[PDB]
Amino acid sequence: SMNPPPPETSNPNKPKRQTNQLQYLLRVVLKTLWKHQFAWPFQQPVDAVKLNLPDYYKIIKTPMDMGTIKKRLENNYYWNAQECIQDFNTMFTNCYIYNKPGDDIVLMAEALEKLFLQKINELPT
Ligand SMILES: Cc1nnc2ccc(N3CCC(C(=O)NCCCN4CCN(c5cccc(Cl)c5)CC4)CC3)nn12
Repeated sequence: SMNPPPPETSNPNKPKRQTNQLQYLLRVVLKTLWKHQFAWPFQQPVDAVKLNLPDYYKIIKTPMDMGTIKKRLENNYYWNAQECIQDFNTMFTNCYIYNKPGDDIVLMAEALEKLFLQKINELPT
């Protein structure tokens, strides 16, 4: 099976704005995660064809990745900083749903999540 289409990253019919918190999420939170040694499996959508994960999209129905998150932040897709935070937590959660405890991939997610939460705890008002 092919992969599914990637999540939406721009919508004409969705209102759009810029916030202080949305800047921190891009300029601080995404940047820091993006440069982490274990960030690479999360920088684009799960390619089940390339990675030979034939059931990935049978089990995961709400895919998300940092690649999408970046695009969404750059095209002003988000209205609320809460929407963006939900996207990160979806990404992490999918990992933990699909994979077993201790698989390499889970350890790489858990390392990034630790860092995510550290940065989210210093989000501005
Ligand atoms: C995204 C995503 N969601 N589910 C999956 C399943 C596989 C998958 N890939 C992409 C990455 C592949 C993988 O696990 N590669 C890891 C390389 C091996 N390293 C081994 C050592 N390592 C590591 C990471 C965290 C803690 C510790 Cl101690 C060592 C870093 C990772 C397996 C195939 N991506 N994925």
